[PDB]
Amino acid sequence: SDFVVIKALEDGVNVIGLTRGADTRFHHSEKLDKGEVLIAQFTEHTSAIKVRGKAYIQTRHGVIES
Amino acid sequence: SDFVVIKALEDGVNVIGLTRGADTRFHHSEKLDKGEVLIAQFTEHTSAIKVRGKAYIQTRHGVIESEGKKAAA
Amino acid sequence: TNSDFVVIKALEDGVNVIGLTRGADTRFHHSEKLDKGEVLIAQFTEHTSAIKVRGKAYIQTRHGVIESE
Amino acid sequence: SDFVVIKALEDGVNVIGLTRGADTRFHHSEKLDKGEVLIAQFTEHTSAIKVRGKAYIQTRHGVIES
Amino acid sequence: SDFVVIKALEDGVNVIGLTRGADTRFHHSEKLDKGEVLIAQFTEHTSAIKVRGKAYIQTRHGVIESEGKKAAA
Amino acid sequence: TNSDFVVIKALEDGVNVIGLTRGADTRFHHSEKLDKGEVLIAQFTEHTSAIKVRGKAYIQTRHGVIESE
Amino acid sequence: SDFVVIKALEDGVNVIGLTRGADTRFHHSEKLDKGEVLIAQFTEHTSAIKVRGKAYIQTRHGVIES
Amino acid sequence: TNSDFVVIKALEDGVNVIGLTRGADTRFHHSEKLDKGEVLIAQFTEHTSAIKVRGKAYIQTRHGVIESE
Amino acid sequence: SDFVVIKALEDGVNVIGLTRGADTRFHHSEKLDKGEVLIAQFTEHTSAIKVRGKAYIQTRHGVIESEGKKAAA
Amino acid sequence: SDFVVIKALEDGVNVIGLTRGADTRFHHSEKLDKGEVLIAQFTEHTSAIKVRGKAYIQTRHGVIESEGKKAAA
Amino acid sequence: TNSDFVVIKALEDGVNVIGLTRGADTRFHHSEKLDKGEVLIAQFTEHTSAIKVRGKAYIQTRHGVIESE
Amino acid sequence: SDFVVIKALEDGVNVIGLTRGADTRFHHSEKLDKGEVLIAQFTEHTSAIKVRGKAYIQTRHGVIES
Ligand SMILES: N[C@@H](Cc1c[nH]c2ccccc12)C(=O)O
Ligand SMILES: N[C@@H](Cc1c[nH]c2ccccc12)C(=O)O
Ligand SMILES: N[C@@H](Cc1c[nH]c2ccccc12)C(=O)O
Ligand SMILES: N[C@@H](Cc1c[nH]c2ccccc12)C(=O)O
Ligand SMILES: N[C@@H](Cc1c[nH]c2ccccc12)C(=O)O
Ligand SMILES: N[C@@H](Cc1c[nH]c2ccccc12)C(=O)O
Ligand SMILES: N[C@@H](Cc1c[nH]c2ccccc12)C(=O)O
Ligand SMILES: N[C@@H](Cc1c[nH]c2ccccc12)C(=O)O
Ligand SMILES: N[C@@H](Cc1c[nH]c2ccccc12)C(=O)O
Ligand SMILES: N[C@@H](Cc1c[nH]c2ccccc12)C(=O)O
Ligand SMILES: N[C@@H](Cc1c[nH]c2ccccc12)C(=O)O
Ligand SMILES: N[C@@H](Cc1c[nH]c2ccccc12)C(=O)O
Repeated sequence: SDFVVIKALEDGVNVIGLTRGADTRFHHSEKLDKGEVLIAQFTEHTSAIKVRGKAYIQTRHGVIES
Repeated sequence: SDFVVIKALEDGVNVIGLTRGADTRFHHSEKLDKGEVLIAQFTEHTSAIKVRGKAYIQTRHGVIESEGKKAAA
Repeated sequence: TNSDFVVIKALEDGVNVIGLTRGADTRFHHSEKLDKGEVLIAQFTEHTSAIKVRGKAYIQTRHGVIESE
Repeated sequence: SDFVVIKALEDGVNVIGLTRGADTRFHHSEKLDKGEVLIAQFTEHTSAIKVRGKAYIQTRHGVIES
Repeated sequence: SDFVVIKALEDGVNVIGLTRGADTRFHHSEKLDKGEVLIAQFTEHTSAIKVRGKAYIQTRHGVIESEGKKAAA
Repeated sequence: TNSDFVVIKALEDGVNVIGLTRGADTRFHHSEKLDKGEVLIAQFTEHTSAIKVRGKAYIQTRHGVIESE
Repeated sequence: SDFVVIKALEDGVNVIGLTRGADTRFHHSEKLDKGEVLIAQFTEHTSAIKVRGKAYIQTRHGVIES
Repeated sequence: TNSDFVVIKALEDGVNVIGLTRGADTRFHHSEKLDKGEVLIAQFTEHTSAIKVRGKAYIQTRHGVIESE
Repeated sequence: SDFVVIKALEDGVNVIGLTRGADTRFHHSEKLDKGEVLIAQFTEHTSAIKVRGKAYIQTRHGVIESEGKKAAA
Repeated sequence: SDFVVIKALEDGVNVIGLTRGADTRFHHSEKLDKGEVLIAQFTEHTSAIKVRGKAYIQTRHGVIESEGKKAAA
Repeated sequence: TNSDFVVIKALEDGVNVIGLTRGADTRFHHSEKLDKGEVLIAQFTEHTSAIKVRGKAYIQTRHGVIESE
Repeated sequence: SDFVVIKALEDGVNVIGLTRGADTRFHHSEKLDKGEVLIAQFTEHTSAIKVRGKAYIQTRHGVIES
């Protein structure tokens, strides 16, 4: 399955998983402090991922930094 | 399964999921504040995605950037 | 590549993106209005086998771009 | 499935679906006025598409404009 | 499933579908007037397609243009 | 790539495109006549496992071109 | 399935199908006269093809001419 | 491409590579400590659907490199 | 299913099919005279092919030409 | 099924297989002396591999060389 | 790519190409002798999971060439 | 399945197959003398291969020589 790479560029970045299915709510928020990296898949439970805070992000479509 | 990457370039960008099926309504609107990013898949429940507000958008087909670049890729 | 979609960015107000029914019959089942700079990323689906766009729009598909509309 | 992109370059372009199966007749004609775009799949019901009028057409094989 | 793109460059171009099976007959002839386009698939019923008349033709294998370009691609 | 086909353009009158039967036996089952500039796009099929072309023709297959015949 | 393209460069070229299975014998010989083309698949009945006479041959591996 | 993995090389002592549980709940199930120059090649699996790395590390995934950490 | 192309560059080139299974024997030797070509598949019965005699050989892995070119491809 | 190539550049390089499942322990450590090579797959039993010691490592994602090159590929 | 094979051209007399048995046990099951310029195109199979070549040979596999032996 | 190519660059190179499954032990060691080549698959019984001695090795990931 597809995955996303997120590197926090400041303290307190949040990577938030939104629930798969008819209903949509946040099911988990992972905090990242400056420099820390999360590599996260889309899954049975997660069909959208929201990133809050300054981050460098890689997906299959390329890079987004800031 | 395809996904879209959306970066908000203003506050209050709305990423709107429309229902898969005979009927089309929005089932969810996810708000993004400036600089926030949403990576959203098409799914059993969402077969079209509408973005309202200045956004930088990447899909498999390329990049669309409000008031900026539009490039096939 | 087991599902495809179209990207539509409105270049003026009042753009419409219209889904045509899959099957023996062909009728408009939904028209989605876009104002200037709004983006619709829409799949072909069990219910939609053709998409019509009216108004000035920038469109991306697997086949490339059609712009300045 | 394969799809075709058609942009009308004048008013009154017609995109016509021809029926799949042993019999061949037109089952639908979609009118396009100048500048309007139809993105149409091949389907269970449509195995050939005919375009009448001045159009810019994209398929997997490339572009045909005029 | 393969398809062919045919553009008529004169009136009365005939795109002829021949029957899939032990026997070969034409089951349909679709007439194109000049500048009209037919995008036709091979199918359960059509296993060969004959084009009579000046036409610009694209397939997976390339382009054939009456009195013009023939290019592999 | 789950089915293949051959493109044959006649460069003179009286070109023949001939299908040979699939199976233990091999016989001509159909000859299709092409006049100058006529095009045949023909698949390999349940019934046709070899194709013979006689006369001057431009031919395209997955393997490339054979022309000036 | 794979196929071979053979163009006869002189009269009397023979394209010969050899039988698939434990036994190997010629099951068919197609004669080609100068300029004629045979496009032949590997099949249930044919697992090797022999070309006799001057020919220009294309396969997935490239061209052999002479 | 029916399974993916991440390569993590520690650029300092005390790097941690942390697996997050697959499923409705998300919790750290294992933290693997790496000292300077140690390498972990770790798959996504039935039990691990997200990986967190803390500390200075060079990382390779299918999407490319993230370094100087 | 892979195949090999063999062109004989002398008379009496032997293309030898060896048996698929626990045991290895030649089950067939096809003789090629100079300039003849054999396009032979691996099959349920043939899991190795030996060529004896000057030959130009193409496979998926490249070209081997007796007293000439050897090239990966 | 992915595999990793590990070349030891000192004695006593340890290639450590960690267990596939809810629990993570090392089930095996294969020692390599300088210049020895291990080509190891991920498997039903091994879902992560740890390398301790100076090593030249190749995977699908590229090359990592202790005190040397790191290159995506 | 659902089956692979190796190409071996002997560059001297007495080259041997040796098949090693697939399964729990590993033993030579066949040695095929090649004289100078003879070519063997040999698959991996239900019975052969490793191939040993002794003597001077030019070899092609999916991974490239190994020559001047 | 994947395979490895090993060419011995000195006498007495050993190519060692390690067992697939929960247990890991050497199940076979093939000796190669200078210049000899082993082309070895990963299999039901072999999920890791160890090479001892000076060798030129090719895999899908490239070459390692020395
Ligand atoms: N338990 C979550 C873990 C996860 C994967 N990707 C995520 C993205 C954001 C938050 C959590 C996750 C799941 O399997 O779905
Ligand atoms: N619960 C929604 C989450 C979602 C995915 N993509 C979206 C796009 C827009 C809005 C919501 C979503 C679903 O699985 O479909
Ligand atoms: N309910 C519609 C939503 C949709 C998808 N693609 C569209 C294109 C145009 C209009 C509506 C749509 C469907 O699933 O088919
Ligand atoms: N109801 C038609 C819609 C359609 C798809 N492609 C077309 C091309 C032309 C006309 C109509 C169509 C169908 O599903 O087949
Ligand atoms: N009813 C025909 C339509 C068709 C498809 N391709 C064609 C080419 C030529 C003529 C007719 C056709 C069929 O499904 O086969
Ligand atoms: N009825 C023939 C039509 C055909 C396809 N390809 C051909 C090539 C040559 C002659 C006839 C054909 C068939 O289905 O097999
Ligand atoms: N009846 C033969 C036709 C054929 C295909 N390829 C050939 C090559 C040579 C001779 C005959 C053939 C078969 O289906 O196998
Ligand atoms: N009857 C043999 C024909 C054959 C195919 N490839 C070969 C190579 C060499 C000799 C014979 C063959 C078989 O099907 O296996
Ligand atoms: N009977 C052997 C033939 C063979 C194929 N590849 C080989 C390599 C070496 C020696 C023999 C072979 C087999 O099917 O396995
Ligand atoms: N037992 C864990 C091992 C593992 C794989 N990838 C990981 C990443 C981080 C931590 C542990 C792991 C699992 O199979 O899931
Ligand atoms: N009998 C062993 C043969 C083998 C394949 N690859 C190897 C690598 C090393 C040692 C032996 C082997 C097996 O099938 O697994
Ligand atoms: N018996 C182990 C062998 C193994 C494969 N890859 C490894 C990596 C490290 C240590 C051991 C291994 C297994 O099949 O999983």
